[PDB]
Amino acid sequence: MGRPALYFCGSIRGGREDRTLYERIVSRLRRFGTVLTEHVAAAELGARGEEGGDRLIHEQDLEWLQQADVVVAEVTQPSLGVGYQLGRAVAFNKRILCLFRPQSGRVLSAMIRGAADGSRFQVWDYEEGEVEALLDRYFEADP
Amino acid sequence: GRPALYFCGSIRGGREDRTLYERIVSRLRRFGTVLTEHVAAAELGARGEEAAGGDRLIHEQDLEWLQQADVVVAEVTQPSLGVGYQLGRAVAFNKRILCLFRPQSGRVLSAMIRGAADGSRFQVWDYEEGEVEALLDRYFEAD
Ligand SMILES: O=c1[nH]c(=O)n([C@H]2C[C@H](O)[C@@H](COP(=O)(O)O)O2)cc1CO
Ligand SMILES: O=c1[nH]c(=O)n([C@H]2C[C@H](O)[C@@H](COP(=O)(O)O)O2)cc1CO
Repeated sequence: MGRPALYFCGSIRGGREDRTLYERIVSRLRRFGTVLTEHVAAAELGARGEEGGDRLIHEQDLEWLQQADVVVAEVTQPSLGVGYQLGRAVAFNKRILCLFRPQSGRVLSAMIRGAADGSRFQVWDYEEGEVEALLDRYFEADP
Repeated sequence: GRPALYFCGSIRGGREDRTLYERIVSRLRRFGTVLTEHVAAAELGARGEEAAGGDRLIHEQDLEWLQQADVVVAEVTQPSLGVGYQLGRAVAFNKRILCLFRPQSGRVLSAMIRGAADGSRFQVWDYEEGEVEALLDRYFEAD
């Protein structure tokens, strides 16, 4: 193995607008580790949980979060679950990268933007076309 | 002294439910001090144009209040990264937590919030707008 465990977060029931970007992010993360949460980018997944109970979703996810070496979150779409994941991840002292798209026209949550602290919690603005180059930079410097 | 109460509600995730946040915060004052009462301000927008100095100040002040809180109450109908983040940090602090969700919104509540419920220290209650005060009364007779 020897692969870093990568834990990806992205809105599901908060909205699936950014699913194609999640796919691109997951695809590139695979270059630098094993993505525990590839399901978040699945095209079939809907925003009404139509594809086990939520308790199982929560418990399995928290198990993966505690395995993770790095947490990567696309935080452009407001999502309770993505925020919740990042909260638990901070409490676990996980290394965290958050990716936000200003082109969305939104202003990113101050609880995420304001959580940026040192190298362990970073928040990067990006345009859709540079997502792979930014993930390379991030993981080439801090694998 | 008086219980310290920590209310969570979407700001930059959208202010659609602001009137309900005002009703929740107002009723919560019957049971203690609402540390995060600013979340209910009617004039508050979703773009952070009201505060200067950066989001780091908001994150740090909030976490200070969260650590002071005796009870956490979150209205989780509007998807919000910040509300989710607050609940994640609060779960890590093992805070007593009540979330209130409105199924009449047409949304399906995040599995990370719904699935975080253990029926005791983390409770998630469905409600309709008219009864929010009655439910807060029902929760704080015991809390
Ligand atoms: O079915 C699910 N499976 C799942 O793993 N999640 C996790 C992974 C995502 O990063 C995050 C999305 O939360 P939300 O659905 O509130 O937008 O929660 C969320 C859901 C539905 O909330
Ligand atoms: O200016 C702010 N002040 C503030 O206290 N918050 C906290 C309290 C709210 O319960 C929660 C709302 O998060 P959000 O803005 O991402 O929807 O975060 C959030 C913001 C803006 O994100």
